[PDB]
Amino acid sequence: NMPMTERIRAGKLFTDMCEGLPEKRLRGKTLMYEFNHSHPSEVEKRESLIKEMFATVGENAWVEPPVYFSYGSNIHIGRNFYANFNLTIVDDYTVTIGDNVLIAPNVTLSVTGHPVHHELRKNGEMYSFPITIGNNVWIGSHVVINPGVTIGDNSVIGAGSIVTKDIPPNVVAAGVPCRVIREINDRDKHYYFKDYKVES
Amino acid sequence: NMPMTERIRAGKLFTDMCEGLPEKRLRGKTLMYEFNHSHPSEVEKRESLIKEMFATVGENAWVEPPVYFSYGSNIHIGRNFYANFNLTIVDDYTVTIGDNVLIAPNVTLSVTGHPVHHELRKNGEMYSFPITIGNNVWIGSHVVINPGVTIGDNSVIGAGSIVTKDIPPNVVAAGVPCRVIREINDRDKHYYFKDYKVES
Amino acid sequence: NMPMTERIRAGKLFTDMCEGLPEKRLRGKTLMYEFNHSHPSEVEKRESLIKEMFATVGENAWVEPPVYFSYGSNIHIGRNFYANFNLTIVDDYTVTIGDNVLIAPNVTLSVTGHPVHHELRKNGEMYSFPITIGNNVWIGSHVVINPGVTIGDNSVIGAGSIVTKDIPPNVVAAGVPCRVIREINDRDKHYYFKDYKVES
Ligand SMILES: CC(C)(COP(=O)(O)OP(=O)(O)OC[C@H]1O[C@@H](n2cnc3c(N)ncnc32)[C@H](O)[C@@H]1OP(=O)(O)O)[C@@H](O)C(=O)NCCC(=O)NCCS
Ligand SMILES: CC(C)(COP(=O)(O)OP(=O)(O)OC[C@H]1O[C@@H](n2cnc3c(N)ncnc32)[C@H](O)[C@@H]1OP(=O)(O)O)[C@@H](O)C(=O)NCCC(=O)NCCS
Ligand SMILES: CC(C)(COP(=O)(O)OP(=O)(O)OC[C@H]1O[C@@H](n2cnc3c(N)ncnc32)[C@H](O)[C@@H]1OP(=O)(O)O)[C@@H](O)C(=O)NCCC(=O)NCCS
Repeated sequence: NMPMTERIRAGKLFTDMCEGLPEKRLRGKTLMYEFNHSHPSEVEKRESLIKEMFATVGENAWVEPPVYFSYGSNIHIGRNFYANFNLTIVDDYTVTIGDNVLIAPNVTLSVTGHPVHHELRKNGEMYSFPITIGNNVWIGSHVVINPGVTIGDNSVIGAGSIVTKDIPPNVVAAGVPCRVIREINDRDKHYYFKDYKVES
Repeated sequence: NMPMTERIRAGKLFTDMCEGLPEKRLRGKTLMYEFNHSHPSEVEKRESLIKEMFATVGENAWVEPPVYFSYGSNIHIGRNFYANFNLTIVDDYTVTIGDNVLIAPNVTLSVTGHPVHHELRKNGEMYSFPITIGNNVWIGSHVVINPGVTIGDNSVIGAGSIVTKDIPPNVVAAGVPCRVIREINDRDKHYYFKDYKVES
Repeated sequence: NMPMTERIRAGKLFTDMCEGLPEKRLRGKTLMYEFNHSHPSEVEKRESLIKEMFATVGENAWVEPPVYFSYGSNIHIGRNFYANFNLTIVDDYTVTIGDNVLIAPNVTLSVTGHPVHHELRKNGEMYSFPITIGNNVWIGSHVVINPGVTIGDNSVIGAGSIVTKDIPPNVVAAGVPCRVIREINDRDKHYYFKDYKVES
């Protein structure tokens, strides 16, 4: 006897078929549908749905439909946020993105997991831990960010990464599981790609 | 002497632009279309389309649109099935899923593949080997399951896994390619995440 | 610096909010919307759009909706092209696909990337390097192909690989990051999958 809602915040196992959760979900997923199916020319429309879908959205935010979430109202986005096609966020709990964050296509964030033992999840039980994307972070394509992960500022996450651990700031991380490939140093102020110098 | 119908069943190479296959594909993608572009409030309709779309569906099935498949009628689902956003199932041949199966967002299932040799696929020839998912299986995000793969009951597939070989029951598997990581023991019956236990 | 469209062609850092780039994108995303939302029965309309969406498309092209791209007009496709669901192509610059190329579902092609050093991207500045996919290439599901990569003729990219470097022709590459597994020999002329021969 503890409201599901309060079990989420406590990191306890819960289910979401009650206490107004389903109604919340239908509100968000309703806005999601008119965004996702809006005509590319309906820019103002899209512009308001964004402010509308997420609990928090800074200025100069852009999201290439389609976009997917469970609620929408648990996603708090910062300034100048760009997200490319198919950004999926399972926001059963807090998801926070800093400023000037760039998100490539087909990225997946999820504060939710299921107990490994199929007996702790007989009724699709879940747990939720907040994700936190720092400022000036860049996430490559097909990246997956798992429950309770924090990505430090100005860091980069390579395409295909499966982030399962916290990622410090100022690094470059990649792999399955995602691991720190390396620190970003002055050479990166000159070389922006493979063998290409900033001064051509 | 053997139709393409019999070739698929036999595991032999084939092509699907005859024997009514194309027309079969159209019927399924038509219901698929209606399902994928349905309003979140069209609850009844969504439920009826599901029992329509797939060959078999057990009680309490839930698929979060959009869903993608080739025929849909080659897929058999057990009971209490929950698939999140963008489940993709290339079912040129039979796909069987058990009960209490949980599928995270952006998961691709595929019974189909193509000869490695470009000489064998001059006309895009393929082979199809059924996929079999046990009961109480949980599949992480961005996981891909290749042709003829069998996942043993109660097993867990970590996010981003690329499954090319059969997974035994009662295991936690992950990686690229997927490798059995450990056995699911009774220590999992208390712990569900890092160091979070369960009390009375 | 110098004009934005030039920086592109020169592999220099650029932003795309001028020189008519946004409008160019709107026509693209417009034809894209018309394609993605078409009905499975509207085959003739789907074919006109294919020819209209991309710069060049050889005969026999088939693209299963939905398909995603930035401009569309920066894509050149050969002949007997086949792409399954959710092909995403960030064609900020040229993307060339040869003949008899088969693409599995959920593949992402991006000629664009961002300077890893945040100071070099304050205004989400990016670079773009063409992508060249040879003839008779087969790309598996959930593959990601990064900027300026060349996939040789007759090669195969396993499901889930993250292709960061060029792939030689006649090989089988897979992995994160993608690495050459072996060369396509003549045994591949008999065995097409795990242990199945052609005549026996
Ligand atoms: C992360 C990235 C920018 C490269 O990091 P970088 O330091 O400048 O690149 P490097 O090639 O020097 O990386 C060094 C090593 O890491 C490997 N590596 C790079 N990216 C990797 C990735 N995503 N996953 C795994 N390994 C990766 C390289 O293959 C290389 O191998 P080696 O050490 O054996 O030689 C690039 O790999 C990438 O993924 N970009 C994302 C592109 C994208 O998704 N764009 C979308 C546009 S919005
Ligand atoms: C599979 C999963 C549950 C972890 O298994 P677990 O046994 O409880 O986790 P562990 O951290 O103890 O795993 C042990 C090792 O495997 C690695 N690992 C875990 N998941 C991995 C994955 N998906 N791919 C590759 N490696 C993985 C860990 O990084 C760790 O590395 P180490 O041995 O060097 O220390 C987790 O990785 C995962 O993928 N969860 C899915 C969440 C999700 O998709 N939720 C959405 C539901 S709607
Ligand atoms: C690439 C592919 C055809 C297999 O290559 P193949 O030579 O005939 O297969 P093999 O099993 O002999 O490959 C050898 C090794 O590479 C590994 N491997 C195969 N595919 C891999 C992949 N995609 N990523 C990483 N490793 C892979 C195998 O696990 C194996 O491991 P081992 O050397 O320890 O034994 C297959 O893995 C694949 O990815 N097919 C794509 C299927 C798909 O997406 N189809 C949809 C089409 S509509």
